[PDB]
Amino acid sequence: KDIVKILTASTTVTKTGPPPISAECPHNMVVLFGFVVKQNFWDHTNKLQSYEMEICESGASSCTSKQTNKYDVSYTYIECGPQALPFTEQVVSVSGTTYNSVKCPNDYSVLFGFGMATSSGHQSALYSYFTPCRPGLKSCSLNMNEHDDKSYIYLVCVDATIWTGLNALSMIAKDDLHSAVGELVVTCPSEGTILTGFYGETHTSSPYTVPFGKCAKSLKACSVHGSHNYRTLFTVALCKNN
Repeated sequence: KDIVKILTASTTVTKTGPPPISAECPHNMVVLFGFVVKQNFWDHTNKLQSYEMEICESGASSCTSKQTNKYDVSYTYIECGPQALPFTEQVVSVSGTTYNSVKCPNDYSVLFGFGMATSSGHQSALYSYFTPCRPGLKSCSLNMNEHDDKSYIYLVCVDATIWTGLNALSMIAKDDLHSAVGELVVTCPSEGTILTGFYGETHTSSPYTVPFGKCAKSLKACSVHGSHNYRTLFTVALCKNN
């Protein structure tokens, strides 16, 4: 079964906002995969206090977010297609030391995958950057710089003996740190076109005014648009090599 074929007729869905955010899915469509990112801001300095990251369950008409923990905004992304996928499992590993690395369960292979890094506390709150994981490999390494807090590697693992040609895919992730005082574009290698991805902005002070979205499919780049404690623009996507 060609995962390209079904990732083009799948339907990305993104949602940003404070509590409550559960991004939902179209008629009889189901969450193949996805993830949720929560930001938590001190009740006084209003600076950042922490990141959190969770998985959307397989076969659900909603990203069930799953809180009694305060959290002040959540960026949510789900790929939502017709059916749940067989032999496919999602993963988050988090770390604090230099390395952060993840193996795939039942010896699977990365289909989708990326690391985010942060540095919520020194005093440079959004050190938050982004890295790609390679389709095909069983791992995903990611060394973090120092005075980083935590690294969040999230990957969708497929059983590489039924999902074919993962070696034909590639993950792109560009980011750029905008100041606190003008655009961001990233394009596929090997003249590739997008399968699925997301584009957004994050802050270390957030007033609640919204900014987040999804990449367009069978196209060749992904684009954002800028809307101390400064804030970052990012783009993650996955490409097939044509």
